[PDB]
Amino acid sequence: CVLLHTSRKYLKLKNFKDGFLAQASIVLNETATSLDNVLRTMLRRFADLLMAMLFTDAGAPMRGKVHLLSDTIQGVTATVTGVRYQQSWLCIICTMKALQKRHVCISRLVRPQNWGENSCEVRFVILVLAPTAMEVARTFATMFSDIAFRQKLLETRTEEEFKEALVHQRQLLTCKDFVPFGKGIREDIARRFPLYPLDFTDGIIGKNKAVGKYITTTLFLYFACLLPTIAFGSLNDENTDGAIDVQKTIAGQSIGGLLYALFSGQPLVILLTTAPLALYIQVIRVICDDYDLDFNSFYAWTGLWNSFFLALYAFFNLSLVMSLFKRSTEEIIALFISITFVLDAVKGTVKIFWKYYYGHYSGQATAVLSLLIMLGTLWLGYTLYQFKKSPYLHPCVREILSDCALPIAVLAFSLISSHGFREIEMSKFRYNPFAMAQIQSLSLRAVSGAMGLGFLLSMLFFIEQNLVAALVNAPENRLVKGTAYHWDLLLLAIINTGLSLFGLPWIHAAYPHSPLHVRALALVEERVENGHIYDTIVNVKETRLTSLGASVLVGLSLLLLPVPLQWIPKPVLYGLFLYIALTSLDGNQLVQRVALLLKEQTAYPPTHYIRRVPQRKIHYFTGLQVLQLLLLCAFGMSSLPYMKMIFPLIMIAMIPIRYILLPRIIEAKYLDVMDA
Amino acid sequence: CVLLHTSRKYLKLKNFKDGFLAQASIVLNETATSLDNVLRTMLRRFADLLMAMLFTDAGAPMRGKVHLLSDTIQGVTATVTGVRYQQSWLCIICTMKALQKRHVCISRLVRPQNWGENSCEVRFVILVLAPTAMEVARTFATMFSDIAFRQKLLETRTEEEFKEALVHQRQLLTCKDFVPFGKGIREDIARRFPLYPLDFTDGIIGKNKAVGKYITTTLFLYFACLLPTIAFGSLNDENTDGAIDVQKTIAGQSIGGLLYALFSGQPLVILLTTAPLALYIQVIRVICDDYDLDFNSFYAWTGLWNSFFLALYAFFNLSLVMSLFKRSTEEIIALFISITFVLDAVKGTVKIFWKYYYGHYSGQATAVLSLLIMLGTLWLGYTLYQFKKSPYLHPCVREILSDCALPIAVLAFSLISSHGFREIEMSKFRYNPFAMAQIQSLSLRAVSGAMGLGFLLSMLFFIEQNLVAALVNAPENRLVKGTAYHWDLLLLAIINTGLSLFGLPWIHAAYPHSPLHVRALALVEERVENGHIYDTIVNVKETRLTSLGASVLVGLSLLLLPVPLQWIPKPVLYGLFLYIALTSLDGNQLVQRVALLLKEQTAYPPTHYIRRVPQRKIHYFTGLQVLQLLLLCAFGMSSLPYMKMIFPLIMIAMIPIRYILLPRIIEAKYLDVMDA
Repeated sequence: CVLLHTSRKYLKLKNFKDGFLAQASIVLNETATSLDNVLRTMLRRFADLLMAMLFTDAGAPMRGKVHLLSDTIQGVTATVTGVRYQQSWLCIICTMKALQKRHVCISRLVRPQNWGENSCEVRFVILVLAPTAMEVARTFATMFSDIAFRQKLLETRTEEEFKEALVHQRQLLTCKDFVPFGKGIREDIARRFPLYPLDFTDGIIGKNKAVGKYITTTLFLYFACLLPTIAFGSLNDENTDGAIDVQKTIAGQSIGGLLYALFSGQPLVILLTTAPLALYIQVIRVICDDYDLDFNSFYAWTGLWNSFFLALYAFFNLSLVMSLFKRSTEEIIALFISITFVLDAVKGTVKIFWKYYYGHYSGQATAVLSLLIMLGTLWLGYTLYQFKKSPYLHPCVREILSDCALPIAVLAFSLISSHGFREIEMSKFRYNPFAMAQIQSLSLRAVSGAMGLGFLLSMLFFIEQNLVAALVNAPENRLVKGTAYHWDLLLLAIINTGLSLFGLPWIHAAYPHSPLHVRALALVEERVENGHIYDTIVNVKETRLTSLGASVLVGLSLLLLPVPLQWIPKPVLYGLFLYIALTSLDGNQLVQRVALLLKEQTAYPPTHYIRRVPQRKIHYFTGLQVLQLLLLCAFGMSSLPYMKMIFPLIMIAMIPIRYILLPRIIEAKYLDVMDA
Repeated sequence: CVLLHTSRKYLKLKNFKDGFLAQASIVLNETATSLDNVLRTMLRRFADLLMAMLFTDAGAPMRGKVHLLSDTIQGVTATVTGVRYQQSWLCIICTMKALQKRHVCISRLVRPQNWGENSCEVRFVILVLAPTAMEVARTFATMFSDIAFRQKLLETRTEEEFKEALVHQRQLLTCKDFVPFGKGIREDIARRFPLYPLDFTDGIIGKNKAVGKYITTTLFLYFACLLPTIAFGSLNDENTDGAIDVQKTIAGQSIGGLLYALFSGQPLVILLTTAPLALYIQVIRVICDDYDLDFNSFYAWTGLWNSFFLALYAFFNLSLVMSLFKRSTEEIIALFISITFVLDAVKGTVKIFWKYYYGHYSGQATAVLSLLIMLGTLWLGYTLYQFKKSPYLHPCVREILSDCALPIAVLAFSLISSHGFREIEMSKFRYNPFAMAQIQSLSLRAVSGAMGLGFLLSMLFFIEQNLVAALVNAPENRLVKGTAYHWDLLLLAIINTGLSLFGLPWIHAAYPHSPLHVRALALVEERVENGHIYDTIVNVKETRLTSLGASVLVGLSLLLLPVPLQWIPKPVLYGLFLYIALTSLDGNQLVQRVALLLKEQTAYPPTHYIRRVPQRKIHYFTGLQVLQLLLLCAFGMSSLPYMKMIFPLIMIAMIPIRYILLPRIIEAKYLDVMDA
C-alpha cells in the first residue's frame, strides 16, 4: 500500500462586486468513458505527458498505482443527513512551471460519469492549468455552483452559445392573521389566475419541448390513479355492501381529478381516495346499519357538512396554522396510513381464507393461490420500485422501472392468475351494470349526527390536504408559481359536495402520488449517497395537461370495466395495497429511527443527525412518536364505530402535543436537529 | 454552499533502516460515538478550542457548516476493482504554532465507527499535534499500515501493553515437474504432519480462546451440510428410483466428512454432494436401466475406476497444471452449477404440478402451496443472506443472519407448510427404514463402460476438488499452514472408493461451503465500498474441530430421520436449491459483466477494470464466456445420457481454450486486466 495525504480547505465564493472567460476552450458532448481519455481530449483541445501530472501517480505513470486526482474543487453543503457534495461538476487544478500562460478548459459530458467518491455524477469538468490557478478555479467554481446555471449550460448546443452563456452569467453575478374574511382565497386567485395560459403552455411551446415527458407522465398518472382507484372501489364495495361500487369510484375519481386540474391553483396535487377515507366510509356504513338510516342520504348529508366546514376553514384562512405542522406528525400519519393499508390487505386475505379455505360460504386451492398472488405482486412491485435507487442502471431504465413497477406487476400477476391458473377461479370485485341522494328524507337527529361526523371528516380533510399541498410546495422543489392553499381547499369542498350528493366516494390530495407526480414532471440532478440515487429537483414544469389527461383517461376507462379490468383479481388489489404501504415509507425518518434499534449508530455518516444527537434522546423521541402512533391506531382501527370515528380528533391533537409537550420533555435543540 | 479544496499527495512509507513512541498517549476502549467527543477526550488526555481547528470549519465553529477533517492520512491500494482505502485506521494531523512540543495520541475505539467516506470502519485514530508533524504521522502510518500489527494492537488490554507492542513493532521493522512419482503426496504429508497437534490445539489453548467461535461455526457447518445433504438425498432418490436414499446420503456425507477432517491436509475444505454429481448419478441410472445392468454393481465399478484415476492423478502430481486455471473458467463452471440447481428445482416443481395439479397420478391446492412454499423459502433465505452486506447492522447481527439464513428459512417454512397448512398434505421425500455392491457380478463390457464413465467422473472430480482447494488456499486468506493438493486428492479417491463400494453417493469439495467455512473461521476487517460490507481476512484459525464436529452431528442426525427432518417438504428442498444457486453467484464477475448490458459503464468507480477496458472488448469476452457456458449447458443438461455424460470432457477442454484461443482473439493486456 501507499500512504495518501488528503488536505481539505475552504474557498470563499468569488465576489464579483473576463479574459480567461473568452480564452477558455469548451468541449461539448464528450463520449469518452474513462478519465484518461477525457483529460487527453481536453488537453489536446488546447493545441502528451501532461495528463500524468494531474493525478497522484506523478513520476510512476507506467506501474499500476492508485490513480486519483491531485487538486480538485467541488460544491459542498451541510445538512442534518450529512455532508452533501455537488457531484454534477468538478474543477481540476494543476500548477505547472513549464507552462507560460494560464489555460482553462470546460468539458461537458454526454452522460454523467462517476469521477470519484463524491463525484459519482460529474457532467462538467473544469481543468485549469497555470504557469494563479486558485483565482480562476475559484471564480469558475462560483459560477458553476449555481444550480440553474448548470442546467442553462446543459441547454446550450454550441461552443459559442456556451461561452455567451458563461459571459452573461458572469455579468449577471456582478394571531389576527385570520381576521380578514376570504383574504386567502382572493390572494390565491389573484396569484394563480394570470398564470393560467402559462400553466397550459409551459412545455407545448417555447425553447423547451416537453411533449414526450408530458406523455410519459400522463401514462404514469393514469395507471397509478386507475389501479389504486380500482382497489379502493373494491374495498368500498366490500365495506359498504355494494353501496359504492368500483364504477362509482372510477367515475368520482375522474370527475374530481378533471375539476381539480381545470380550476385549481397548484395543479400538481393529485386527488385520490385514501385508506382513512375508506375507514370513515365504513364507519358511516356501520352507523347507518345500526340506526336503520339510508346509507345514501346519511352519506350525502355527512359530505355536505364536511364541505361546509371545509369552506368555513378556507374562508377564514385557517390553513396558515398548518405552518406549525412538523415532520414528526406527518410521518406518524403516514405510518398510520400504511398500517391501515396493511390491515386492509390482511382482512381481505383473511376473508378469502375464511370463505374458501375453510368452506364457510377447491376452496383451499383458491385461498392458497390468492395468498401467493398477493405476495408475489407485492414482491415484484417492490423490487421494480427499488430498482429506481440503483446508481448503475441507465437513468431511462431506472425511471421507467419506477414509473411502471406497479402496473407491470399488476398486469403480470393478473395474467398469471387468470391465464396460468385459469383452472382455479377466485374472487373478483363486484360489477353490476349515479342517482342523487335523497337528502330531504332524513330526520333532524340524523342531520345532527351527520353534522358531527362531517366536522370530524372536515378536520381529517384539512390535515391531509394541507399536508400534501405543503409536500408539493416544498422549497426544495423549486416551484416558481405561487401557492394556493385556501382556494384549493374551497374547490375541494365544492367537488366533495358534488361527489357526496351523488354518492360517489370522497377524495383529497394523495400523499404517495403528488410528490411522484412532481418528480416525474421535474428535472433532477442525480446524487449517489451510500450507493443510492437521490434526486435534486432543479425545475418543475408545472402544467395541468398531465393531470387533465390522466383524469380523462381514468374516466374513459369506464368502458374497459366489464370485459377488461375485471380479470384483475382481489388478491392483486391487496398486493397493490401492500405495495403502496411499503413504498409510502421511503423517506420516513420514524421508520429509520425505529430500525435504528437493530442498526449501528456509529455506522452513520459523521455529520448525520443520528450520530450528533445522543442515542438516549433519539430513543425517547422515537418512543414518544411510537406512543402517538399506537394511540392513533387504537382509536382509528378498533371494532367500535363510535371510537373509530374519533381518530381525526387525535390527528388534530398531535399537533398541539408536538408543539407544547415534547419541547418540555425533550430539549428544543435536539428536536430542531431531528425534525429539520 | 461552500467551495472545498481537496489535495491528495503520496507519502513514502517510513524507512526504519523513539522518544515520541514513549511520549505518545494511548486511549483504550473509547465509547464515544461522535468525532467531537472522541477528539475532546484525546485532547484532554494530553493534560478546549483546539478541537475546532482540526476541521475545515476553522473560524466559524458555532454556525452549522461542513464538519470535515483537514489533514488526514490513510492506507490506500490499487486493484482491478478500484482504489481500496484502509478504513480500519486514520491519522489526523494538526500543525499549531501555539504549541511548543510535539504531541501524539493513539485512540482505540470499542466499535468501528464511520469517520468519513473512506473511513467507514475506523478503529484506530492517531492524532498528531505539532508546534514536524509530517515525519511523526508518516512513521505512525507506516507502523499502522501493517494488517497484522493492527490485530496485535487490538489484542492488547492495557496502555503499557499497547506501548510495548508499538516499541516491539518499531524495533522489528528496523514440463518435467510430474516426473517424480509420488513427490507431491510425500511433500504434502511432510508439510502437514507435524502440524497435526497444532491443527487440533489452535483455539482451545493459548493466548486466544476460540471456544465460542468454534461452537458457532460448528453449528453453522452442521446445518449447512445437513440441509443440502437432505435436499441432495431427495434429488438422488427421485433420480435413481430409490437406489440412493436420504439416509444413504446422510450416512455417506457424515463418514466422508469425518474421514476428510481427520486425515487430510487443509481441513477447511468441506466435502458435499453437488448438482453435477447428481446429474452424473442420473446418467448412470439411465444407462443401467437401458442396459438392464444392476445399478449398485455398475455404480460401484464406476466409483472404483474414478478413484483409480484420481489416485493416478494424485501420484503423478497433475494438480500442478491447475495453476493454469483462470477465473473465467471457474465462474463459467459456477454459473453452470447454479443453472443445474435451478433446473433441478424447476423439474421438481413441474413434476409436483403434473402429479397433483393435473391429477396425473385437492391436488391443485397442493401444487399451488408447493410453488408458494418454494418461492417463499427462496425469498426469505436470500433476504436473510443479503442482510449480511448491510453496513449499518451490528457485526454480530449480520454475522448471525448470514450464518442462520437458510436454516431459519427452512425451519420457518417447514412450520408454515406442516402446521399452518396442515390440511393440505403434500410431497415428502421417501424414507424406508448399506450392503456392499456385488462388483464381481458384472460383465467385462460393463466393466469397460464403467471404466470410461469413471474416467470422465475423475476428470470432473479433479477439476472441482482442485478449484475449491485453490479457493480455500487463496493468498488473500492468510493461511500460514501449507497447501495439500495431491494428498487431499488421494484421500478423496480412497473415501470415494469406500463410499461407492457401499452404494453411497459421491462427494467432493463444496464450492459454496468451503469459503463460507473459512470466513466463519476467520477474523476480518470490515470495508464499506458502494454501501456494501466487504471482508478482508487477517487470520484464519485453521482447526479440524469444526469440520469433525459438523460431520459427527450430521451422522448423529440419522436418529432424527423418521419423526424429525421429514416434515421438511420437497418444495422446501427445491427452495434450498434455488437459494444455493442464487447465493453462489455473489462475486461472479461473469454475472456482473452479463448484467453490465443493463447497467451503466460510466457509473463504475474511475479505476474499475470495467471503465479501464473498452466496452467492446468487455462485451466480446462476455460473449465468449456465454458461448462456453451455453455449450456446457447443452452437453451437460440434455435428455441424451450419452451426451450428458460428456460434459466433464468439455469442462477440461475449456481450460486449453482459455489458455490458447482467447489470447489470440482478445488482446493479452485486456484479458489480464479482466481476469485479475
